[PDB]
Amino acid sequence: TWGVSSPKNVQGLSGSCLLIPCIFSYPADVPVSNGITAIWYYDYSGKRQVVIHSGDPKLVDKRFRGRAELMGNMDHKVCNLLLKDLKPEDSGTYNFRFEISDSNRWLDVKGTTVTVTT
Repeated sequence: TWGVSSPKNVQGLSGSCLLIPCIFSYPADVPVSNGITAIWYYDYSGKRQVVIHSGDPKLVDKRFRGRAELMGNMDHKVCNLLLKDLKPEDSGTYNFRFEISDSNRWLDVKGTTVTVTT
């Protein structure tokens, strides 16, 4: 079935790095050929900057370029997000989204709340 699962909360020591575990699933009858596009958003209902973008990393917002990384493997439906050099300002909500076909795309409504302390 369709869905994205990741912890409701994750802590992180400023300056260091944190890992947001994440997995996703979609129907088994959905065809796959051009792969699955992986995307991580930050503050979707606000600034909504692109944190990670498998299809075009050039699309990642300037603030996140170089400080994010997708540790997950798409063929295993793993979307583990790695945040390096954490910053207090990076505190907020991260929502994962993946794509396959024009209508077979999906953005997780839940999201993960990252808190970065000092």
